[PDB]
Amino acid sequence: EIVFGTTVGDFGDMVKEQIQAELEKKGYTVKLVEFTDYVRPNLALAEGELDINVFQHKPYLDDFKKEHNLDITEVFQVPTAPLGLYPGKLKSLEEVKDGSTVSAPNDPSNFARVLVMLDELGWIKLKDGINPLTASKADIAENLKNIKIVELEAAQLPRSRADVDFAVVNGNYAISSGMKLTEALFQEPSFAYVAWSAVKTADKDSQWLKDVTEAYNSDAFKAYAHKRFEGYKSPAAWNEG
Repeated sequence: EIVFGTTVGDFGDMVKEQIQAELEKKGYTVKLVEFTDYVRPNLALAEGELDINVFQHKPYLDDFKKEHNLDITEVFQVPTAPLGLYPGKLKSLEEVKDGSTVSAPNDPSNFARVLVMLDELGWIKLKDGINPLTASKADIAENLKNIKIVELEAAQLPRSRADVDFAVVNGNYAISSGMKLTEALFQEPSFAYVAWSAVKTADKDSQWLKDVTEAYNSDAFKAYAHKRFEGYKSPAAWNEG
């Protein structure tokens, strides 16, 4: 038996709908433990109550295992609900004007991700040599297109598209509000916040983990993810697949 821990939602659905049967074909059984918060999964992993968890991105994992002194590590990436720039009052990227408004989530990590995206688009230029994970308005070296960024609560972003020219919406709120991820005009190119699986470090070279990694990178899983999770950001190793 391989004991998976996930949050309730997409990451558990991957286990239940595709990964479980794939690993059954390889001699294993899969036991899914669902968690409703983000603190317990790594602790349960570290105490040996889980063999692997799939819920978090690497910035979160790094901070968590540092602060709790856990001997755990990321293993592989999984398809992840993406941060996207969606149409607002304007309907395409080249309609952007000097002074165009962009709504964005106001929590510091998501806001930093928005700034990095706008820098990739060429609408702003961030200072050089900064930590992209903590980018803030102070780090804008040149506002190329004089964009006005309207900071709102993440949950409010789906309703802002009448108020601003473009809206940056988190994948989770895009999904829960009925938006299609494929509607985004521009999806976050960075992989810095794609979700990873995690294990105890002592287990990182184990045979069962090689088989789990294979299952999460198999052709069957890829086709499943392309149908079930259209628009999600794929693991880098899939080559945009």
